[PDB]
Amino acid sequence: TPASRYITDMTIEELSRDWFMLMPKQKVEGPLCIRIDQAIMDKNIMLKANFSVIFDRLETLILLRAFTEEGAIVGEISPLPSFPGHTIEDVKNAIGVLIGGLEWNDNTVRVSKTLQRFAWGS
Repeated sequence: TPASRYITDMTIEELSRDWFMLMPKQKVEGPLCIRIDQAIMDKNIMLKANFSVIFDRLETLILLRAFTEEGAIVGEISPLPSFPGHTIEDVKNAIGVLIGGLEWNDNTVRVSKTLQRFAWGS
């Protein structure tokens, strides 16, 4: 995978930073794993992701995480390794579930320019 097909919204530090859930919820959407801290409310959030793009659209997700304006990780979608792989639809489902959960607790979720461009496109 080249750098003309590799989007890194997240720094190395961001990708690997440990984060804890006061009120943990976890879900599975396809071969994907979803995490929100249910303790978070009333914040602006931004979903950022690292992933590879082919034929103008997301191919493989490495990691997505939810960031408060303050710079804190309040959620995550992550790939489980399995034989099917995982599809752009899995990812797009996962994102809707993340977003749904975040807003349910009165947060406002935005998605990165690149996730708009390649996955959350319409």
